[PDB]
Amino acid sequence: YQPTPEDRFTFGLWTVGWQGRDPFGDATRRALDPVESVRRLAELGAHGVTFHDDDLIPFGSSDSEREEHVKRFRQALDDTGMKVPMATTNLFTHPVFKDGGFTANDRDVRRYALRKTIRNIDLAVELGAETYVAWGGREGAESGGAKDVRDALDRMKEAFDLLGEYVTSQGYDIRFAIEPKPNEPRGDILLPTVGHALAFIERLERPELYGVNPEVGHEQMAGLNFPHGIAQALWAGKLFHIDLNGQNGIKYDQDLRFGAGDLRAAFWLVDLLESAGYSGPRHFDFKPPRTEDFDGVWASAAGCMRNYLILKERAAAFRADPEVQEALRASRLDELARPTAADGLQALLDDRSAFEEFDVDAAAARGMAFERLDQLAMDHLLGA
Amino acid sequence: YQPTPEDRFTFGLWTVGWQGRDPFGDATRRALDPVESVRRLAELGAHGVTFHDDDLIPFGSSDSEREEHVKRFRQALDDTGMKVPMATTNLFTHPVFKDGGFTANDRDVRRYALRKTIRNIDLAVELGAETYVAWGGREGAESGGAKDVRDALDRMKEAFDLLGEYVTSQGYDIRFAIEPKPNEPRGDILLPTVGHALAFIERLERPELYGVNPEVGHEQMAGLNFPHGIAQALWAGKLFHIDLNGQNGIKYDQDLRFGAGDLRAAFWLVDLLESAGYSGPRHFDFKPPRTEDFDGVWASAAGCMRNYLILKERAAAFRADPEVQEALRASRLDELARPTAADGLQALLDDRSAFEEFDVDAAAARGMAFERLDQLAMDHLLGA
Amino acid sequence: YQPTPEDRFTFGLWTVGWQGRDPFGDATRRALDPVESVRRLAELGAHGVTFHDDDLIPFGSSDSEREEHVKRFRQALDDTGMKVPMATTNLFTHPVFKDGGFTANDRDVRRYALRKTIRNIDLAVELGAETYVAWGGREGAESGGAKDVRDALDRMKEAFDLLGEYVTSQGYDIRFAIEPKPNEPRGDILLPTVGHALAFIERLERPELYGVNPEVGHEQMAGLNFPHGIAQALWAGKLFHIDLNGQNGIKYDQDLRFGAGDLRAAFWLVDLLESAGYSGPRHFDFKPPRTEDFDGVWASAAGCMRNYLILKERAAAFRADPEVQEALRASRLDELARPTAADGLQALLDDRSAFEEFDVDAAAARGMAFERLDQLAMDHLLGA
Amino acid sequence: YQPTPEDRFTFGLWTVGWQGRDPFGDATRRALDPVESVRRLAELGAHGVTFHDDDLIPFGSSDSEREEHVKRFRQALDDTGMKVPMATTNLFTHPVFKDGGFTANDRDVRRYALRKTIRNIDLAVELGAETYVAWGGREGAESGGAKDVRDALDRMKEAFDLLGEYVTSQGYDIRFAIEPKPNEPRGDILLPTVGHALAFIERLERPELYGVNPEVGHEQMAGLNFPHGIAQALWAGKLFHIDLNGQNGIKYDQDLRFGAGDLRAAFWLVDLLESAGYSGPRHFDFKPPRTEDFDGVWASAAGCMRNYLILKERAAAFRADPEVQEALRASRLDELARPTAADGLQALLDDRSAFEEFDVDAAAARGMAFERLDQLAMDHLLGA
Ligand SMILES: [Mg+2]
Ligand SMILES: [Mg+2]
Ligand SMILES: [Mg+2]
Ligand SMILES: [Mg+2]
Ligand SMILES: [Mg+2]
Ligand SMILES: [Mg+2]
Ligand SMILES: [Mg+2]
Ligand SMILES: [Mg+2]
Repeated sequence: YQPTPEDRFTFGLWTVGWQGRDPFGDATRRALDPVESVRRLAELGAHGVTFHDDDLIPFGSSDSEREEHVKRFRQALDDTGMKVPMATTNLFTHPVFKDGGFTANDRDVRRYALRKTIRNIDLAVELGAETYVAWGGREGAESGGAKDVRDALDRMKEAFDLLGEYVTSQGYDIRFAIEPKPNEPRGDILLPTVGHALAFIERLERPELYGVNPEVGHEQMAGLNFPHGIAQALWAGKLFHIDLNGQNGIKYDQDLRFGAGDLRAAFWLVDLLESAGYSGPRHFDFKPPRTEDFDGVWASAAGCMRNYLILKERAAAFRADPEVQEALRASRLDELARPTAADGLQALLDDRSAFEEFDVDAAAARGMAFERLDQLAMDHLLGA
Repeated sequence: YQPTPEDRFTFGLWTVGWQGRDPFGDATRRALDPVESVRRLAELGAHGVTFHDDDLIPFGSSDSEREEHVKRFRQALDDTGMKVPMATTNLFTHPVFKDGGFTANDRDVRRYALRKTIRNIDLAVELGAETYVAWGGREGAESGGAKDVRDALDRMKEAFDLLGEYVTSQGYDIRFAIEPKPNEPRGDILLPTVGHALAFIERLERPELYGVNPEVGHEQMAGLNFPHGIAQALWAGKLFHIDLNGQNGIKYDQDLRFGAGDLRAAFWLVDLLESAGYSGPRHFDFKPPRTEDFDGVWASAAGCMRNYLILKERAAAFRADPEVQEALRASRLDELARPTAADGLQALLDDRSAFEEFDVDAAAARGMAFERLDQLAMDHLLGA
Repeated sequence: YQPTPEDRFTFGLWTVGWQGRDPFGDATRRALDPVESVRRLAELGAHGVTFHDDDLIPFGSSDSEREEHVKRFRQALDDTGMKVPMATTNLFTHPVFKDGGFTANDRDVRRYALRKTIRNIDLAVELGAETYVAWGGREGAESGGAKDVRDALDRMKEAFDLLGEYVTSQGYDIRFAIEPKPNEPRGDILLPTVGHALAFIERLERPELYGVNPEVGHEQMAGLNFPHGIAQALWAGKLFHIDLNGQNGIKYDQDLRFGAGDLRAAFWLVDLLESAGYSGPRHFDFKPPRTEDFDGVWASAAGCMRNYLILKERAAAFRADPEVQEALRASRLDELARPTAADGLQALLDDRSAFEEFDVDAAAARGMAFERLDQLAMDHLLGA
Repeated sequence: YQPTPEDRFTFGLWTVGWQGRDPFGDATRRALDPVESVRRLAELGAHGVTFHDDDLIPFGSSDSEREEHVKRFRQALDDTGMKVPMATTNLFTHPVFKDGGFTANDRDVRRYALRKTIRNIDLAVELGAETYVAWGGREGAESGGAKDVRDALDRMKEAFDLLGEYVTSQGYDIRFAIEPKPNEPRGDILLPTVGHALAFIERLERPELYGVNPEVGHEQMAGLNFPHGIAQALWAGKLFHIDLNGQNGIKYDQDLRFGAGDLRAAFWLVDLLESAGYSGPRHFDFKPPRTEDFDGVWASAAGCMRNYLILKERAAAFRADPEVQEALRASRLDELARPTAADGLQALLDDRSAFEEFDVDAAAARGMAFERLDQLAMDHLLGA
């Protein structure tokens, strides 16, 4: 279980470098240097990093302070063989975003929110990122009257339209991925589930430009099955990226290491990507708990990497045992892949074995046999 | 607060006629006669009824028992002046649906599930219903391996495709409305929120044929703001129907009377339909609690009707007070309706007042003034 | 609805003075002066203030800086006629409390946590507070192995034992009130509900010294009926204090103004204190949302005060209408106050009308008539 | 992983014999014979059974039909070597309990509720049960006005007082265990958590007579850590029984097999009983999902038994590795067992190393090292 760069594991600068400041208390570690965060991840076995625009360059820095920061960061990229596959904008930390960016009430703020996104699109294309993740963390409200949603759904689309026009005119070969979250920091946020995000995308002037970035924890916060959100996304060709962490149920976004929270969910999820052929970057968006020092930090992401490598093993072993392969056929998982009525509407309607001569009592007695399967994946997951 | 038939209030046969049998205990009232449920609602002030196909005719009845039941029910419709605007299929109560209908694993069941839907489409068109609500109550799973979702999203669409072909060929002038629910009876169900349902619809061969039937309680079960789900639906032209009840948070579907559960949510919701021009049937899908007798029953739906008539009054009064109308302008609710960049991408990008000469500290200090508004709707809602 | 000081309304220095810094973003208002927070509340109609020990005096201040701060604050108390009925310790903001105070793993921290509590007990007795609220905000864990609970329940009791010994020896005439919260900032916290807190209290060497400080929002976070927690407390003589705010369900502690969140819950709660004779300080522990300026601030607490004064009116009107008073008797609310078996075990057991000659079908048909009552309190709450 | 009768595993007649009837649909299996449920469990390796009083004898049976049923059941007990360690009363299924038993409003019902409990106490003492579990499933309300809680807390205690007097006078050597649940079937139920139940117990005239029966699923429904509820119970000497199943979060009581739902919670729980010396009956209160036939049934409880036997192995292996034993000492789990101030209040207060000469910055930098531990139990749980 030593991760290789060919696993394409990415981490974020913000995730290992989180200083442990929480809504109630102060930061228990000092600020890292992005140079030192790059070298270190290449000595654990990771494959790339990802950053918001305030990560790499501090807010308000002068254009010569900007490039020096970019030159250092680049030199590190050239000193580790590590890439930057995804990049993103910080639209949430400055008090001028307190009511959002793209959906902020005030008109003058929305324009600035757009200009600060485009300026980081040019940086991420230069550092070669193939994905561009957008999380409206401040879009939504705390009170039913504060945000008229239909207008707020009108200004979102606008800005994401403009983002699609900026990239077409420039010749940039990059795609957007919206990241949803139902609440926190806002009491409600717009486009809450992965499903809501798919709905909004189909209404943009160029639907082939935008996917979704889902997160394990963000969907489990609404009590929602994640490997089930991850199938709908693959089913409409819209899994562009995915965020790997752990979460213990409906509550504040804990952002635990991947492996924690719900382990059977992390199992069935790794099963689904490997067997459906997801070739994107396994990104960990998480938070090493604030109790730990720096030694607890680097042990934490080694976990992320090491837990995925174990389930992928138990996932493949589950799918290679000919006792499971029979167990699948006894629940009739194969008929679920065959068409219901390939013979056509008229044949169906003419078929008397489907209604008038159908034995509803002999069908209803057939046992689905789901509980001996679920234990064979229980056996395969615990290795007993 | 006497409801008039011009309010278009509908109830369901199943809702007043619920016998009070719960997952743990037995039925505390005896079965009603659909004739007696029709006369009675016309003496409270309601405008129509709605039914599943097992409501009006018992399951398995012979075709002469079917028409006699239809003839009685019709004679009542002719003896009250009441209509049937929406109708729906019972795909959940018989044990042959234990794993669903349209998404049931077995192939022979899915065909039957389709045939039992079409046969009730012909009844509802004869009784003149304009809407046809579909609630996959048994679609979903309890275990991560039991339902491959991408296949299950393939067989849904199929059947809803076939339903759209059956209605086009026949000349029927009716539309479908999917009704979502995140769980119960199944531990998870497919297409959980109103947003998921909008996503699935755009992928059917005829997108102008299907809307959503939302329910207050079904979305509040996932901790989701309902007057916010009700705006996204209006914003894509897909509010075909709506179900009115009450619910106290994330838990088993209580199905309380409209007015209970969350009253401010019921306030902001009635505000939104009246000010956006919803002309559909105000349907109450609810359950008079099983403790009550028949006298408690008829008092219960009188509540439903009487609580909507009060909020519509407090909603209009809130929107007519020129102190509110000023209060809206002080939060800048008017600029939220104006475009962000009608002058065009190039102008925005050339405008130095939007970035380089923008005063971020003087904007961030402007107070949104949300809390004096929210009390004026507090004042308007309690009438003090 | 002008609040009078005889309403005994208290606010906290920390609540109006919250600077709007959240887990994701920066503070949108500047720091208040406790002098200016005192004068202002006396011009709205409030009756007292309450403070943590880091509020009034900054952490680490020298003993001459301490008394000057106390002298200023006192002079204000003498310049408004306002009292300080409750006081409390800040055990959560400094990084030396990251794992708790009384339950912190390390031994040297626990002693310091005790010394910093006693030193503020002497201040609050000097400023005359009658209650001393204790919220272990940092007690609990994020991981099943980090905190052995039985030991952690052993060190709590210890420190609360020592607190009871310090006050008995000194002659102080003050009582403690534990404040529970199920999670946040910690993912789980110890003694989560009001019920857990009552359980822990009975095990201290002096049970007549400790009550509970409950909070509306803290119990609604676990999906729990608050006017029902507020009855169990009164029923064992342990409602020493209560915190008034609002909360929209299970999620991060919003701390909305009293009146928001759940209004029917705030109704039935004000009903319960007024009709049971609670004579304690109506304290508002809340957070004016960070979008507002200072003008939005002072409007916010005026709400708190003004919403309580409205429900107390609708609560009394509900309890004075002889149609309600009959409505209570028809549900048999009076027999619920009579004893089940005052005649004694032997009589009960000899009574053949209670078993062998009991008509179970004629009892089960009697209607509890709950839904016509609930609308009369609906009518009384909306005033229609 | 073959369970032996010396594991003391009990099942309930009602759990394997659940017919699969749910709040929305009909029963997918036929009724078992309690004789056939007894023989079968003795061929899987279980140690006893448990029953409600309507299980073994149908409601209303004549006293000769009662004893014949008891004689058959007994003959089976004599034909398997299996015991009946716990028994319980069905106070929830008949419509005369729709508003509760002990807390039912009506006076005549409460007396009957008491008489039907005592009559089953005499049966369970004859069949030799050592525990007597009581679940007020119908105690609570759906509406804030329907149940005055303080009175309702007065009639509970009464009946549980009377139950304690009936057993003292008779010479019965048996103890009660209250079983809590926050909601369902009622929207709220009284004494919701394990903590609330401990609080109610200390107020009965004979506190050494009543413990708590906790259930994994019942506490996880309120989002509450179960191995943490299971420590508070052991810490006050009040773990008399425990119910083993699985549950996926806050929602309707799924009652999955032990092993499902939250596996790390089931891990840390088996860890806690084995290392604290719980000698009671490992009872499975669960529901084989209704999709299965009878073959899926018996595979299901074999799981329950087989999953506990695996964690007890991984739990012991985790606690025997001297790399863990060092890992415990590095988080300072040993100082958490030492007293904070065994030297006494006066010494603490005189100790200048605990306040005035205390290095708060060198303590706050010490890393708790929680994340390398949690992975060693991750390694020990997955066996990698
Ligand atoms: Mg995150
Ligand atoms: Mg994320
Ligand atoms: Mg319903
Ligand atoms: Mg509905
Ligand atoms: Mg608070
Ligand atoms: Mg508080
Ligand atoms: Mg159960
Ligand atoms: Mg149970």
